[PDB]
Amino acid sequence: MYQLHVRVVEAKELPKMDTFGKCDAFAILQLNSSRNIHRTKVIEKTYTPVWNEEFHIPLEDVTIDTLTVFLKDEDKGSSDDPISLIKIPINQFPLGEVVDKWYSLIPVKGVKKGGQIRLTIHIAPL
Repeated sequence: MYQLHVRVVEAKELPKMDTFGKCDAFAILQLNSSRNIHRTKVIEKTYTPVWNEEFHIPLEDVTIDTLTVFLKDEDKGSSDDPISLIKIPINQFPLGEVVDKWYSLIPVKGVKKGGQIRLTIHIAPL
């Protein structure tokens, strides 16, 4: 069994999600379609949030598992609007190696750009 170490470092080139603001972005990490998800804090009113938050996620299968990274906007009412997401195959990470990379997110319908998110990932024995 293995564990996924994911640092949600920062994002840039986010879309404007507020008429008079910028973006109030947070990230959500989901492995496969697991009920267990992980979430960053919101960074208010910025296009270049830095969270620098590390997460540990138990893995089921280092070859077929997927990490979905969602970017969402903290809106002012009862709900948060989706921004974008990317689905990252875990098989692209060689065991033990640290990979620090930017990822282009795919925007949802009606959002003009998805942004880029920087993640540092390594697979480690439990």
